[PDB]
Amino acid sequence: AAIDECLKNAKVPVTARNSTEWKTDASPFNDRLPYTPAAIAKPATVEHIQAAVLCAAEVGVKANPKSGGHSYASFGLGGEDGHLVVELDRMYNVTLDPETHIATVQPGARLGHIATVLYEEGKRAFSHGTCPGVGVGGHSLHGGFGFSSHSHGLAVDWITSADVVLANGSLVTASETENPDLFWALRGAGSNFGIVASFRFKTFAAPPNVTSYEINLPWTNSSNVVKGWGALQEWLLNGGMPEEMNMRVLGNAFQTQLQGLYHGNASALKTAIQPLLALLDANLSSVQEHDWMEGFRHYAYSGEIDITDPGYDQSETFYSKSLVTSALPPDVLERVAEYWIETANKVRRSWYIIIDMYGGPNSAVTRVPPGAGSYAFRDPERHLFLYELYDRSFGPYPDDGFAFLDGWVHAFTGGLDSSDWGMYINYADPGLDRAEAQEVYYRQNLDRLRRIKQQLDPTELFYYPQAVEPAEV
Ligand SMILES: *Cc1cc2c(nc3c(=O)[nH]c(=O)nc-3n2C[C@H](O)[C@H](O)[C@H](O)COP(=O)(O)OP(=O)(O)OC[C@H]2O[C@@H](n3cnc4c(N)ncnc43)[C@H](O)[C@@H]2O)c(*)c1C
Ligand SMILES: *[C@@H]1O[C@H](CO)[C@@H](O[C@@H]2O[C@H](CO)[C@@H](O)[C@H](O)[C@H]2NC(C)=O)[C@H](O)[C@H]1NC(C)=O
Ligand SMILES: *[C@@H]1O[C@H](CO)[C@@H](O[C@@H]2O[C@H](CO)[C@@H](O)[C@H](O)[C@H]2NC(C)=O)[C@H](O)[C@H]1NC(C)=O
Ligand SMILES: *[C@@H]1O[C@H](CO)[C@@H](O)[C@H](O)[C@H]1NC(C)=O
Ligand SMILES: *[C@@H]1O[C@H](CO)[C@@H](O)[C@H](O)[C@H]1NC(C)=O
Ligand SMILES: *[C@@H]1O[C@H](CO)[C@@H](O)[C@H](O)[C@H]1NC(C)=O
Ligand SMILES: O[C@@H]1[C@@H](O)[C@@H](O)OC[C@H]1O
Ligand SMILES: O[C@@H]1[C@@H](O)[C@H](O)OC[C@H]1O
Ligand SMILES: O[C@@H]1[C@@H](O)[C@H](O)OC[C@H]1O
Ligand SMILES: O[C@@H]1[C@@H](O)[C@H](O)OC[C@H]1O
Repeated sequence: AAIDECLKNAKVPVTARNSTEWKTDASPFNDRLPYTPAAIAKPATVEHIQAAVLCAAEVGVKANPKSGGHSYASFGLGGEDGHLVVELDRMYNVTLDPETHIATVQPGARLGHIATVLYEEGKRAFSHGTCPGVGVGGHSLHGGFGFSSHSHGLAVDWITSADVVLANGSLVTASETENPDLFWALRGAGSNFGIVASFRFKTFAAPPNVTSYEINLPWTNSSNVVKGWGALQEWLLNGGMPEEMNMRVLGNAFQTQLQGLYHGNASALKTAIQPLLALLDANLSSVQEHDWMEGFRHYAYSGEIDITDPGYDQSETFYSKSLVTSALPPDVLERVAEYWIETANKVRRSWYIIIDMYGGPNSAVTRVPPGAGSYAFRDPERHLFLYELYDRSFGPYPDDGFAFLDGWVHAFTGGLDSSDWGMYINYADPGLDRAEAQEVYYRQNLDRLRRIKQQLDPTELFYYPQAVEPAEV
């Protein structure tokens, strides 16, 4: 087709439709949501990225970058058939400056590779998600929360600059002192404004020791959930969680527990966690001290950590939702708990809920000023919890299945004003229509995002079904 011929004349490497690598390059993380690209550009340099983008523009097809391919909605494939996919997985180099400790990171680098390089070379790190296979591209541009986030913020917070290919093939570098509107827009909604061709990340010195731990919670009836969660949110909201502690509730039908990573040794953790244990009347378990990389492997849930192989093909079949909420009124706790016990526990599929200890007075995430970036959820009291709701089938996902997580989210949102909840596009939920998605993902920052979108991508070359709409002018 015309896109193929354009790329060929432009000397852009591609994955041919009839090649073995098509299947690999085109394959979603979420097997529920395969899409067939118009074509797959396989850039080795920013020049190839520029050329691919221009080809899409000239030919008249949409284009999207695919970094790690982990979009829960397969938005790196375009979220529908027929886009040019700019597959970035051949560009995964990580360079660490020994002086400045600034890492130059190619946009197809996955988190496990980045973490390995930074640690092996200079015992450095930045704050990012768990999951070695996740691409830095989608992850860092929309937030990126992990077991260092209470201590050190989101992945997006470690970006110091980015080189970007715009919709018309122009190159720009975005930073606090250059293209500051774009730098703002990138840092929360970056899928909408161009293809980031290179990141620079600041780093922190990796702590010599981190301690993972668990606290099993007796959340087996509604009253226990309500009282437990009620205590937990009050503790968090009142500054109970120290900066070194990073923690979440993981719940499934068969067990509920807090899971933490404490940036310090086991004796320091025990002392730090005691007030919570007394409050919940609970016990610590599985206390394990680690070096930095072993801490990362602990929550990685993956054999391979330093992943760079283009054959990468981990996939699951699932539906997922997210939320960001304030503290929950007890009426909402009750509805959410009743849903958990009476509905979620009975669902005959592998589901889980994660409630991240996200905000509160000690969180690095919510110490970032409200004007710093387009990422919306920075208020230490209003943005207290981040949630992942995940509903996985082994075999085809049932078409009536969505009502399960949909109903659960309704139990929260029925009792919260729209100023007290949002959603998180790193757990992209294609159940939301375009209008709702923009609103819930970006909330108070949507209007400025729409203005920058009209300025940088007025033709919506980088369209996907939950992309920011250009402001009308
Ligand atoms: C599969 C998976 C996802 C996880 C895991 N753990 C996470 C965690 O511990 N914390 C989190 O906050 N998130 C976690 N996630 C979710 C991932 O954070 C999101 O799914 C990321 O958005 C995925 O990033 P990536 O793998 O790069 O996904 P893509 O599908 O390639 O892209 C998503 C989105 O971003 C755009 N995009 C990619 N690359 C670029 C560049 N270079 N420039 C602009 N825009 C880019 C894509 O077009 C698409 O829109 C654990 C697991 C197992
Ligand atoms: C990432 O880094 C490696 C080197 O660390 C680059 O490898 C070079 O590749 C070129 C051809 O592409 C060869 O001529 C050199 O011999 C390679 N050097 C080494 C030391 O192996 C690689 O090009 C870089 N990849 C990207 C995508 O930028
Ligand atoms: C490519 O797009 C960029 C961004 O939309 C254009 O650069 C802008 O040009 C306008 C009009 O001159 C200026 O007001 C903006 O300040 C520019 N923005 C930036 C970030 O530089 C650029 O003109 C476009 N190039 C072409 C050939 O159309
Ligand atoms: C602490 O970290 C060091 C490396 O920094 C590691 O070698 C050691 O085993 C760790 N200690 C424990 C108890 O895990
Ligand atoms: C819930 O379970 C606890 C035991 O964990 C029990 O004491 C309590 O009475 C139960 N509450 C209800 C309402 O069933
Ligand atoms: C644990 O860390 C503290 C610092 O918070 C330090 O004083 C103490 O020596 C450490 N304990 C061990 C066994 O390394
Ligand atoms: O509610 C129950 C759930 O919690 C789990 O134990 O599996 C059986 C279900 O009936
Ligand atoms: O463990 C992972 C969790 O950290 C992330 O939030 O969502 C995906 C899970 O696999
Ligand atoms: O460098 C910053 C760090 O000091 C803070 O803790 O988290 C946000 C980062 O941008
Ligand atoms: O029906 C919707 C489905 O098409 C989408 O993939 O996931 C959300 C569902 O509500």
